[PDB]
Amino acid sequence: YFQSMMKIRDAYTIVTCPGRNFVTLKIVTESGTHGIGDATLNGREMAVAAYLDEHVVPALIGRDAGRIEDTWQYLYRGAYWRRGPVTMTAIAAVDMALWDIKAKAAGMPLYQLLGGKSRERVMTYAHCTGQTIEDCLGEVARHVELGYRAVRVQSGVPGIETTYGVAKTPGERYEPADSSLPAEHVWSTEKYLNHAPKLFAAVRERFGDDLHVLHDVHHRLTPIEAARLGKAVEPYHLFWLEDCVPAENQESLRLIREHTTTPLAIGEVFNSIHDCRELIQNQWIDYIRMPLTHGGGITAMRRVADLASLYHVRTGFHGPTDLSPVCLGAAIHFDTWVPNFGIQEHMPHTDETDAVFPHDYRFEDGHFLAGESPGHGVDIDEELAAKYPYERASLPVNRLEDGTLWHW
Amino acid sequence: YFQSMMKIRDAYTIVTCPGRNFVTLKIVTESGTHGIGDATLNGREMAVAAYLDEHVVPALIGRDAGRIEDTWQYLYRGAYWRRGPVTMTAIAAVDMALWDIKAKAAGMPLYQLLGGKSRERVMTYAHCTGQTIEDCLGEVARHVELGYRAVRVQSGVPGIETTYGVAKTPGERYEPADSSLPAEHVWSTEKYLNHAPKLFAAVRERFGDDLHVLHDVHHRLTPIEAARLGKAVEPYHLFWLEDCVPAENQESLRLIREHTTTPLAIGEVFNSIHDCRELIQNQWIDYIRMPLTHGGGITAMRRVADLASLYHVRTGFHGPTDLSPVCLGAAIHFDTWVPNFGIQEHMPHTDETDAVFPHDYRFEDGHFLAGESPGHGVDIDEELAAKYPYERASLPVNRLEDGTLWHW
Amino acid sequence: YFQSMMKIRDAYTIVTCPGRNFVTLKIVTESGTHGIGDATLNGREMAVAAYLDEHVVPALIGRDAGRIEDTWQYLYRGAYWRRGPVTMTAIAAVDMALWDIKAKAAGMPLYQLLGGKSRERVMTYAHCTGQTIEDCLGEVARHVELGYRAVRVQSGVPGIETTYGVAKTPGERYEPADSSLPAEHVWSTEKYLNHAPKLFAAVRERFGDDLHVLHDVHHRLTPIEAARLGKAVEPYHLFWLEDCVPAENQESLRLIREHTTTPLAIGEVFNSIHDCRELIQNQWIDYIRMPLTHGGGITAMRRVADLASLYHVRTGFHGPTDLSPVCLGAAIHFDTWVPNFGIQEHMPHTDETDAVFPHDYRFEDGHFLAGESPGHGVDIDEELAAKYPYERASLPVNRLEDGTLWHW
Amino acid sequence: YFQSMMKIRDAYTIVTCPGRNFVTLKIVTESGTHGIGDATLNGREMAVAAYLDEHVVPALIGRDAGRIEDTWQYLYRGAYWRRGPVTMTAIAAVDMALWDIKAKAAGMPLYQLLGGKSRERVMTYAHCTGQTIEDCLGEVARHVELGYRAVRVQSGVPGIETTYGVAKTPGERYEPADSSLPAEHVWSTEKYLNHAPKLFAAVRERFGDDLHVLHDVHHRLTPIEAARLGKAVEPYHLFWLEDCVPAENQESLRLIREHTTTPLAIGEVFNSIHDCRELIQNQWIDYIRMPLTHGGGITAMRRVADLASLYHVRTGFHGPTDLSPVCLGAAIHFDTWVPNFGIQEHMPHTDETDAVFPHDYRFEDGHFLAGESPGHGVDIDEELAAKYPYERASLPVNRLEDGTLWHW
Ligand SMILES: [Cl-]
Ligand SMILES: [Cl-]
Ligand code: NA
Ligand code: NA
Ligand code: NA
Ligand code: NA
Repeated sequence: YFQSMMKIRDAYTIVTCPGRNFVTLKIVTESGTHGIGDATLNGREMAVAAYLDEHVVPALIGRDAGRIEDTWQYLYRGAYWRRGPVTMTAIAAVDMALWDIKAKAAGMPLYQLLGGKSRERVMTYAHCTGQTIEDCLGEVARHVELGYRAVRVQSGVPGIETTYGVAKTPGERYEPADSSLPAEHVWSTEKYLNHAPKLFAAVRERFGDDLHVLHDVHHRLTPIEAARLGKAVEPYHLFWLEDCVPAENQESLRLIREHTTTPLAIGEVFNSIHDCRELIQNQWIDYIRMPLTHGGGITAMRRVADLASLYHVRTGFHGPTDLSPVCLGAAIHFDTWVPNFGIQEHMPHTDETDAVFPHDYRFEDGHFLAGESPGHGVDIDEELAAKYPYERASLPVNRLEDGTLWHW
Repeated sequence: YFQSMMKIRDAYTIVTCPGRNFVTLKIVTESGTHGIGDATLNGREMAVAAYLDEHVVPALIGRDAGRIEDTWQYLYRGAYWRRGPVTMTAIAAVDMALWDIKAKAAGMPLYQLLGGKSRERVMTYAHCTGQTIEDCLGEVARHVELGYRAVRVQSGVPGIETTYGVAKTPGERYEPADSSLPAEHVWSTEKYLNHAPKLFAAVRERFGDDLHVLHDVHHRLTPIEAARLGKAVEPYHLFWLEDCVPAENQESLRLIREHTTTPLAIGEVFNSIHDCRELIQNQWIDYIRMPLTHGGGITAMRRVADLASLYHVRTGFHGPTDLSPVCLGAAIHFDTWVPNFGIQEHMPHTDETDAVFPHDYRFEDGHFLAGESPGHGVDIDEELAAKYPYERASLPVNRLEDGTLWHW
Repeated sequence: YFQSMMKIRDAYTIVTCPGRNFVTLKIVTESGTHGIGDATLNGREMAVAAYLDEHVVPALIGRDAGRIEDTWQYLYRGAYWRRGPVTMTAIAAVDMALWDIKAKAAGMPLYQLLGGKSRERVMTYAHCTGQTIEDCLGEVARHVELGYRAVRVQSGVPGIETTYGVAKTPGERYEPADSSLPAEHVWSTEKYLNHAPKLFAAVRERFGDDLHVLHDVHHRLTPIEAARLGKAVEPYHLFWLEDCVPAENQESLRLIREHTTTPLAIGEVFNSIHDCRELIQNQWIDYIRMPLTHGGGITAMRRVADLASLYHVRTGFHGPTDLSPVCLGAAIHFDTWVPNFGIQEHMPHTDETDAVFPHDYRFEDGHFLAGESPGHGVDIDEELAAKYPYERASLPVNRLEDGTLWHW
Repeated sequence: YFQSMMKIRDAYTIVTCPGRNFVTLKIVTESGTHGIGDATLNGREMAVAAYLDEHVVPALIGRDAGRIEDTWQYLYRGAYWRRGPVTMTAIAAVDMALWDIKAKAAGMPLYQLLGGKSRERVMTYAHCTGQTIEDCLGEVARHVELGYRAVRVQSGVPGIETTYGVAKTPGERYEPADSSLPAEHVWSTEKYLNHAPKLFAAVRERFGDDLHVLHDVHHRLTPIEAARLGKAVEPYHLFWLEDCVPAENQESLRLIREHTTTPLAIGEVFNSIHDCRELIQNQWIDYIRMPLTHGGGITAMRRVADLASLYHVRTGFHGPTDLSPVCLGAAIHFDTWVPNFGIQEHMPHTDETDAVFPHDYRFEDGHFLAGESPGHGVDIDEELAAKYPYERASLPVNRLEDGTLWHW
């Protein structure tokens, strides 16, 4: 009976823009029980939608939803063309939806299914950003009042019009995919390297040593430049220095690790354990940032987290607005169970987004609390979602001062 | 309500000898739901019984049985003294019992909880043993008739009174822990190395190429000797050559791997991922043999299997009579889910043992079929168990012809 | 004037099924000169179509088509999510179209633009397949008569219903994407390993030593199994043994290379130099198989070929029916220039496909001859393409005899 | 027709001394279209002239000038004796001339042929030199006024009569090949190591942090001495520290890289990718300095630049007066296309030299702008060249204070 009940009756995607674009996969079993999974890939959303709609969804009909592992392998190996952002996001969406269903069928919140809670709450960090160091400091003050124990700090660089994590116009909400076609930013590494240490010095001067302070380099340096920055910020004891260098070549982290004791984080642009196996095994990083939606879902990320744990590496899930509350809820469940949890990024969604994706995770005093509802605790209001049609938005590109297409 | 229901009400060990010694841990929740886990460590049984009774059991009372991960870490890290056969067997017993409870609470057979089935049945191998090559061949014929697709072959060595996997007296059941104090066997490596290839040649001559043929070297060689044996048996295409050399020093496998393409298996004497991380990552073995009871249970073995999968290594759980049907049932569930399954060893328990541990796993046509009952599908009949009091039995020791204490 | 003339006026995809699905990108400059690039990703075609239509195409309008390098980096880095089959196929399509335009603007066939011809013709291999070894031998005889100097041989395995490269029904054309949803094949490694050497032995017996003989293992083995096969086929001196093992973990090739001198080829499932940098630098392969359409186009594949050349590795472009004549024409141009050319796969397209994509490359006496028309020498007949609507077709999946989802 | 037109009609060298010696190769096709390439090897000029005149030129007559790759391999492999400064400079001259012809035939400036522009202008550095630190500072001030964003600084060492990059007599133009036979300089490493940091400290004090500051160690240190210097100048954040140690043994860079985060540049004395493959792959340098004339031309340097790009290494072409405007023009084209451009050295030629080699590259506000004329945009006025006969000039040698022949 349970098998017939777990047979997939229907599966389909939902595309909505309640503040920004989200793509969601819904899987409905013969029992009526459904699961949903995040399928949002910022700036390439419709590639994943088509991957799902045309190629994956039709193969899901009639399958046993209880066979999570088999389905993961069927889609991963069966695609023939393996790994990649579009590929692994589609697989993650299916996987997340199937774990949602399994937890509902078991009558348990997801964290219970994974092995139970390892912690009573989930520490987060907030994005503190400003045009000037002082503007950023004001935001740090604000978030400490909200109870955040950890903050990521980003401020504008003098001589540079636009830099990562800083809004074009003060007060306004930072949402990077801000244009139909990519905005074009200009970059100077040398000016940034001379300025960045001043920001952390100021944070420590005003806020002291107890605050966890994070910084995202956002792919812009070469290894020896990142080594230099790491050394320069050692006195400020950062929680992490993130995305120092593009790391398709994983050996790129070696020179940084050999030259600094500033902790390193990487991985939000990764989608496979094969993108980071060497980074982990060689102890070149301290935190792995690959999130559920882009990293092949729960099934794959359990394996990544477990590999990390052998080398003292901790989880630091990417948590921007462009991963939906479906991912965030599942992530908080995962974060609640995983032994080697590090931190959870929190970039709050719009009220409109929260309304479209009702959920039972809570934020209190700087931390997340996992929901107790069976499933990952998130759902989608299809009627409300239909009120916000897709609107194309691309991520910016970054060029050097001479026009060289660089890393954003 | 569910939390109060999952609080541990009672926990205790049961020691029974229905043909041979088994130690079992039972954990009972406030709800009345119980779980059991195998705690049998052959020839050192009472060390684990005491580890549990005096040190672990009292700390379990009042704990939330749903917190599998936290309990595993609490016992593993909290012991202060980490790893080891007594230590990890006690932890495995707790872990297996807690997964049993979790599956019962979820109303699912264990394999469903792990991620669902990856296969429709679980291939096994049988022990085919004989005094002479011909005696062994008779046993191979017999087991093929029973539907086994895979056989482990062991035969006596001329000039050697006693060798591994061969009974002292024909027909009689091989049960290695055959004496109160250790029996003393005599060994000659050179005679074995000259004889062993003749056994495999004979198996191939009589049975052809389709049969999977396994052999256990049982720790007796040095690396270059195992390399020689591996090369000599290449024409017979063994499924694996197992336990070639003692491997506390994991580098011991290197020379074998560099010199032969005969597949290698190791790990029944291991208890930690730290015993085999390097063997796996360096691709020095093809099959990892560490079983649930001795390898820290489901929680730990999922991590071992997942690490193995990155390097094409497959599972080959040790499955002797000295792991109870509790372990075997849990193993069959694990085997049913795990993507990188290789084979399951089958050394059938006595009828008396099967009666003491009722179970829902089935053997059909050379394969195991996972049970469908919630839990791992095994229980223990305490009243029947009480009829078979513990009887001390030790594993043999092996000496060279000059009296040197060697490896059994 | 030339700049205004090279400004992109229009860009769009064309989807057609003249025997099987192809997706093509067309870019039209203000001058009227257009270029086309292959964007076909077998079994996931619409993912690439959407990636292009919704995200890439709109950003191409108004760009200078002459800026090939800048565009490649703009799309590769600017996507933020880097590498992957959908991603790199879209980029390849743009790149191929821009090189087509550049060659037309220069009034030269593509090979001239790349550095001129290094050879007078391009050696190919044909697919020789059969149910039995004898059936395969008949096909070898047939293709030798056509002038092929090199043949890939595949035959059915006894005890196995379906194997790679062998049609379900004799005589009929092998086209793997044969079903709307994936067909399900069954596999036995052990039966294949025992049979495969017999095929090569028979080819050498009937055809002698001068013929180049290739074989595709098609991802089905573990490293030590591939090592065994490599050793077993050494006496038959294969041109290559292809795709021995799945290689997301590039270290997977190490054991094979250490144990056999049979030449190794890999890479048709790769899309990035980062998928194979280590395979090349460690000299673990002899031929790199990644083709233009899937490997990021001319711009990226020049870099891959050049890296290969430092380590004596040669090109062996994947050339199945599911890369369009657009790719094949561009490939023949590339093959004509590249110093370290190895061989070009030839799986002839249908007449209907050849009609839809008129081209000036020629096949004569077992070899390709590059076209002399400016561009890569291929075009698309949009009117004729419109007569063959898309029809969904997926690649098969492969399961072991126990049902384990394996590698097809 | 195009083939007959591209057949080489004539080829010859031109030797001229309009301020210093240059050797140029001219290749004339049947169409009348010609190309030129730089063949200048400072202090050994006539070795290359003879290599070309007697051995290469006669083999060029009748060849198809369009076959750039084939010609490169024909000369590189066909020489039998491979690599080396005389050898690779001759090959570069041919290669540069053939790319000039190809671009003219395509009706495009060279950068368009290479893949189009990656940047709008090419950043340079100037040589700022002085007897004293103050003299050097005056030159820095002067060049900043001219718009240079980057300066190389060299000053005399107290207790040392002569050092690299400093003229014997103030104001006068530095042209190292200053004598018929080698001048003999005296060197003290210890005095230099104690003085050099004072120069950079002074530059930072007077000019601040925005200026890019470079320094050429010019081969004089051992690895641990260079490590010491690198560490000592970290506070001054140099753009690069160049040629720290002689690097025929590429491992020489290891100790420097392990001990300092000052960026490293090397390669002006190299002529082959085989001189620097390991330096690049091990990430021991940040900038590769090998230029077109000495590094086998465009064909070879594209491959070097591409290898560098995999490891974040950028181009920093050697650009002294002893590479002719032919090389500089080709270099600016290359610099305009190459993604991983770092900087272009600018040591301005004499007016007489500029007159002999008319060109369309421009210098504006510290940067080069590529020409737009088909070809590399440089030509040679043979009539004017004939007015300046060759005059032998050798590079200096450097001895330690005890007379030991050292590295200049
Ligand atoms: Cl112990
Ligand atoms: Cl992808
Ligand atoms: Na980041
Ligand atoms: Na064993
Ligand atoms: Na293949
Ligand atoms: Na230098």
